[PDB]
Amino acid sequence: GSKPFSLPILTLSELTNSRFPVPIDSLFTAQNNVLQVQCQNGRCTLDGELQGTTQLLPTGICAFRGRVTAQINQRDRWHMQLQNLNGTTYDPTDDVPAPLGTPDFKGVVFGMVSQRNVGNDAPGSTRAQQAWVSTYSPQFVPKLGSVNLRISDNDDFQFQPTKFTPVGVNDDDDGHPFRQWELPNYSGELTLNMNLAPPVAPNFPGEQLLFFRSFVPCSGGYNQGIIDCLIPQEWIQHFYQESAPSQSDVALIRYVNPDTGRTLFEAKLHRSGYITVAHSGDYPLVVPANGHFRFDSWVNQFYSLAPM
Amino acid sequence: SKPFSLPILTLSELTNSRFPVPIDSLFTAQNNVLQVQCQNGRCTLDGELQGTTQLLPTGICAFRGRVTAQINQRDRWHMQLQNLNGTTYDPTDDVPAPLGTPDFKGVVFGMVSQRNVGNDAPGSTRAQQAWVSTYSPQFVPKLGSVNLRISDNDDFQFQPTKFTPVGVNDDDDGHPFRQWELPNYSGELTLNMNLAPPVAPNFPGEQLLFFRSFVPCSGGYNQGIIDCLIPQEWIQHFYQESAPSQSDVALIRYVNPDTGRTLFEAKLHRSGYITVAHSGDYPLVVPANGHFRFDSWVNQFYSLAPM
Ligand SMILES: C[C@@H]1O[C@@H](O[C@H]2[C@H](O[C@H]3[C@H](O)[C@@H](O)[C@@H](O)O[C@@H]3CO)O[C@H](CO)[C@H](O)[C@@H]2O)[C@@H](O)[C@H](O)[C@@H]1O
Ligand SMILES: C[C@@H]1O[C@@H](O[C@H]2[C@H](O[C@H]3[C@H](O)[C@@H](O)[C@@H](O)O[C@@H]3CO)O[C@H](CO)[C@H](O)[C@@H]2O)[C@@H](O)[C@H](O)[C@@H]1O
Ligand SMILES: [Mg+2]
Ligand SMILES: [Mg+2]
Repeated sequence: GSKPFSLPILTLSELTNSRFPVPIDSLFTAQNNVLQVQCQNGRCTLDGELQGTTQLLPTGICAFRGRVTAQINQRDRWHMQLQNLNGTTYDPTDDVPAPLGTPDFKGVVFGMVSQRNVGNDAPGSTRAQQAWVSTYSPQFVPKLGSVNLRISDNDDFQFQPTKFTPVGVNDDDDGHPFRQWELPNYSGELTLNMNLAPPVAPNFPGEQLLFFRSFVPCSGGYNQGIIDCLIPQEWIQHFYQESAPSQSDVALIRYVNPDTGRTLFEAKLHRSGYITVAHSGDYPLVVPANGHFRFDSWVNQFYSLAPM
Repeated sequence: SKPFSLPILTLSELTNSRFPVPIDSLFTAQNNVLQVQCQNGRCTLDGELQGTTQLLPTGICAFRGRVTAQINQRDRWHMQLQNLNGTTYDPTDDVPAPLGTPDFKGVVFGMVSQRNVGNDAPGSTRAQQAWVSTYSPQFVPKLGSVNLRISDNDDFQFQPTKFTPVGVNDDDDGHPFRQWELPNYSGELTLNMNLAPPVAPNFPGEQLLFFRSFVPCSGGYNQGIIDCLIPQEWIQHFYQESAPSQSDVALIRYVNPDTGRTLFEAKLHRSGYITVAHSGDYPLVVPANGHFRFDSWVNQFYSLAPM
């Protein structure tokens, strides 16, 4: 007596990237990486179990919340003691890789910091300015409970409640490139990451991962700002609500044009929350603007996809 | 007849539908001459988006387009708008403004970013702080443009541009942040059109209930209050479900799932707003795990248990 699995009905431009808080721009299938994809945001099983650092709000993706408690004489100057994004106390002993929403790539996230005072020192006073968070930094230790910020104006920043709002990403300007498939060290140098969402890869000859791709903002230079996610944030939100039991390891899904009713191509949606297609080569898909996936049926690892 | 329902989400799992931040608390407001007519966060219970409302949380108070000119005014940089998905904006559309446009008087602060296309350094990028004043005579998003204030006027080109909002404030010249005052979407001496209607209680003893956020501010002591009628996730849910409304009012209950108890009840009106039976301004204090559940369809004259 199983509750039926389903996708939300949403066009690409009605979808949010689950790894950075921006809309999806396109679909892309990639040749198989030598190192397996293991992103930690945008991870959710088909029966609604969020994994990695994944939380439900787009506005939480690559955001931080906490208090600035110290400064050190380094480029990553301002020490931010983290809270959970909802303001509750962060417990480093929880079975998560890092606070939910933490970035899951190597590079620099740029955005703004904002503060609003509490307690006895001018409570209610506010300030905001540009900031950068480097996930290469030895002070990037979100799992332990803190990250350090680079800001624009070191003289207008207090030891007060602080929020970081991301806007874009970039390479660092000194030989530390933006690498979307390289995890940061959430507990810093010499410490292994733990409680990770598993790596994903095709397990079928002739198959490739299919990604929902965004071109996110950059703050200088020529980087394309590519961030690929496995399933969009709205699918994660939907699966969490529905909690429909998975009847096999593989759901067959069809990309449909609802006006004509025709299936354009089919894909496998795997239990742990990722898509494969039968294709060989890097390939940006060209599909109609009104197109969207629908669930067709439960299949299995024997099923051979029609060539994309 | 598909049964109506709410998504099951706690307050910290909800996004404000009028600014891209989480909900912080519930608040009920004293009825007064304050007319509520927000244009973001407007959706009927059977899933019809209204006003400037669109589905993407990251589109709320965002702009997308091209910077095409500058003028010798504070609102210096002329941004021709696209729809948030990059398609051509049509000013003849039956909307108040491009979907996502801010629906309040004030200054929105955030960042602008550019990525060049065409013959001039294609692929080159830049980003910096920017402000959009919705008081500005150049704030004419319905006509297809807004003008930006930026921090560094020497590093900004005539190129594709995105504005990402971060927070709000009063202007520094005294023009206040007024969340219930609509901008003039076509500028001076024009009338707003295609508006989602004003919202108010219609039954004695009832008050609107808001989902409230305290959003970032960029100086001073503004509390950053933005109240919405229903959160973005409810709008997204109603859009997907399209469940027929069986009457003018859906009775809903705020429940503590841990204990099973109903904390209070409220009326969810078919045009997408909530009333409760209370008198006076009141920030609700309720447990963190609480959430609304649909109870039943009732009429306009159904009497709520006082809260
Ligand atoms: C591509 C630009 O990126 C940002 O400026 C970066 C800057 O660029 C300069 C180029 O190096 C130079 O060849 C010439 O084209 O002018 C550019 C801007 O003055 O390089 C510095 C380090 O050398 C920084 O990395 C800057 O971020 C952006 O501000 C510009 O508008 C360009 O898009
Ligand atoms: C509350 C501060 O807001 C920002 O600073 C503002 C600076 O505020 C001044 C007050 O106006 C003043 O009467 C008293 O409080 O001192 C403050 C600074 O001394 O005032 C200027 C006016 O020229 C600007 O409005 C600033 O925004 C923020 O930068 C500070 O950190 C405080 O939170
Ligand atoms: Mg489906
Ligand atoms: Mg319900």
